[PDB]
Amino acid sequence: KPYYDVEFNYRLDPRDGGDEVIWGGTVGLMRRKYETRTVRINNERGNEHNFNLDTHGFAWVKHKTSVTEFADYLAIRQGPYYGEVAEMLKRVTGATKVHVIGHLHRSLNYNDTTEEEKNAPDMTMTKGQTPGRFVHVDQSYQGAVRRLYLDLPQEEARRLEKTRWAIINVWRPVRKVTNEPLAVCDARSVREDELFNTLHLVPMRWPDAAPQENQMWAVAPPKTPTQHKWHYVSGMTEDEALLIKMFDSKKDGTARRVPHSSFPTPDDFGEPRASTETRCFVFWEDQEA
Ligand SMILES: [Cu+2]
Repeated sequence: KPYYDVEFNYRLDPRDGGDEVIWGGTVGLMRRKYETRTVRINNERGNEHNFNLDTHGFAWVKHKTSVTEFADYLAIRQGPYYGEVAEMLKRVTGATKVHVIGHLHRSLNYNDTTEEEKNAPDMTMTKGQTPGRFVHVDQSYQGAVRRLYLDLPQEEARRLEKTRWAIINVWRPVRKVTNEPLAVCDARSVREDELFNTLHLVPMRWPDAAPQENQMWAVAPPKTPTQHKWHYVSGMTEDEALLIKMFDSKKDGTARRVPHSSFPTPDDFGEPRASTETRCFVFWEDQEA
């Protein structure tokens, strides 16, 4: 199939009853009201090579992992996965340094979890993670700088900030994707004025810790199905990776931030999609910030 036309969840402005906060990981977020717009998502299977991190802000690569068990967070963190991703991402970006910080495992079906969690209070967390079915970038420009100075030692962050740096997510499915694929939006098809600084809060270890804080970009709805240039690749497997630029310090033409969203298709079948996304800092220490 060459494309789908599907409903996407975009920003509801507070003056029309929109919330200020994304309560990431919670049952409530699945009941959040949005500005829904139908958008066209173009299938790029057979045409991956025409997308790259500099122009569009994303790239599909051939890359195998020796890891098949993503359920144990600590086991992922202590194994070879992070080093695998770092070596690959260093080679694709021509970077001088790559720091792999963390990952998120996704394995819950959105529809099934909606049905399962009907009696769950809003701020209760799901038993694992749903697909990210809303249009966002993981870090704002401010969010990107917060993440640098919290995930790196302060002295390194001060130094590396002086040279070009980016945040890139590496998205890999556990097995062939036959439901709820991930869509990525051409960085150039969204304008600065459509981007809105939005608190993302995750109530981990409530009540012993304050929710984990991030500053993401929410996105204003388009006026047309094709104004935002949406893209996915069908049947993506564990032998493939999607690199998504959340942030780049470069202020020339270079793609700086990619709105992404999961979406259901009418052809969805099989076991719930599962994926991991690993958040990486990329450094070119031989380049102006
Ligand atoms: Cu995301």
